[PDB]
Amino acid sequence: NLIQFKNMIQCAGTRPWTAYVNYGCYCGKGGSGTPVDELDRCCYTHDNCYNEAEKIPGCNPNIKTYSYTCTEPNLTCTDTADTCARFLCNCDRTAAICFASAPYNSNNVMISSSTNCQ
Ligand SMILES: [Ca+2]
Repeated sequence: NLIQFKNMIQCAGTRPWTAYVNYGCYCGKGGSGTPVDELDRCCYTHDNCYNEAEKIPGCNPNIKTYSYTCTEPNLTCTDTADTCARFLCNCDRTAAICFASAPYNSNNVMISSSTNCQ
């Protein structure tokens, strides 16, 4: 669930989802080339993760609503029976934590056309 993902972001970190709407080569719609930094790699993994999520029967990363708890700055995925929800919550929680731990080089903000994003 895209809504849950952005709420899962401010739980683990300080930067809201808007800080990431367009950063590096992979944060934001689609993605190409090689990640530029640690954060961009966070996004790179998240995408490959959603791509994986689609290989799960009746599993759509945008709409699927999972279960999780936030004891700031702690995230916990409670699902264990529902694979999609489990796997999907996993993708988001990983990304959210990754984002908060990674640095934010405002320089790599909006370089989608630079030679770096092959
Ligand atoms: Ca992306």
